[PDB]
Amino acid sequence: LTKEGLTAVIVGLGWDIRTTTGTDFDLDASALLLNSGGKVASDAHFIFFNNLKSPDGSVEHTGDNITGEGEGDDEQIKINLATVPADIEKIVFPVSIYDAENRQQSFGQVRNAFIRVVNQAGEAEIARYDLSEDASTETAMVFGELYRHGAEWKFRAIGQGYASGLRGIAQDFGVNV
Ligand SMILES: [Ca+2]
Ligand SMILES: [Ca+2]
Repeated sequence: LTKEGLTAVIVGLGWDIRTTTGTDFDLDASALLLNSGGKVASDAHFIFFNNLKSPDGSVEHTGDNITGEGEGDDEQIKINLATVPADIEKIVFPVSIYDAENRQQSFGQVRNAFIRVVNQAGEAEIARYDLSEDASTETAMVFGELYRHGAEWKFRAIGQGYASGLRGIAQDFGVNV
């Protein structure tokens, strides 16, 4: 009498604190909630360090970690798919290094950098990306997206790099930034 949908998910980003002297590694997890035209539903549907919750309340970022201090996921974005508004069709997950050009930083310099998505109904890992190893030369990437498939939600890994940083990503998806 049990049937069948992803309903609550957590995206987790972690990395290790820089051991050499120099500016810290400040990685950032973001989310963009898109409409059926692939555009952010409003500028406040870009969830990041300066906007930690969606207006609808379905997507919340737990807070900005600017060094990597702490084990496991250093930043998390919690998504309650049940309460995502109907107008939202996809939620895309960028990962970036803050101020990477000025700091001359890339994922390959950072130790044990990973991003993952966990199905909270049972803590099963859905997908992981090894940023240190597989996005070595990158400073910003789209990890993946949750998307509607009929009445349910699925995840799709994307793994696409962007040379123009988090701002460039935000621009492509129609954020006024
Ligand atoms: Ca951060
Ligand atoms: Ca850490």
